[PDB]
Amino acid sequence: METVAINLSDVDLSKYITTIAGVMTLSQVKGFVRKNGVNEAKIDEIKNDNVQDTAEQKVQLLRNWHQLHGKKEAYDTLIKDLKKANLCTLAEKIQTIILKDITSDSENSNFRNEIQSLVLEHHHHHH
Repeated sequence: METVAINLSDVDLSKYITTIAGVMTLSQVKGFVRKNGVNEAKIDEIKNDNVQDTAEQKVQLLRNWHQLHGKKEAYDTLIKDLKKANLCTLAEKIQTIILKDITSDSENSNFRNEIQSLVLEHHHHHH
């Protein structure tokens, strides 16, 4: 009957770009955005600007690619492309980040904001 058709339509690709670069590297994220239609000249400025800096530069390149797409199923482009950019490693760590967002109803603690703390009242059906 059509089988499961995925459910990450509201991935909201934009907040995981920072938490993702944390586990990613500077050379890894580099070949990523550059190998995703993010303009090679653009990464050129972001390359010499920090030849030896992996602090925030990680979210600088990743974020530059986020504004590129940002629309629908953008999360599928970050994972599928991360594997097509000769990496097959960055898309894994980030895979766990998003998996926690949707699965943050037990191993997380950011749902009852300005209401209480646990989970039950503000919700859709789960207790």
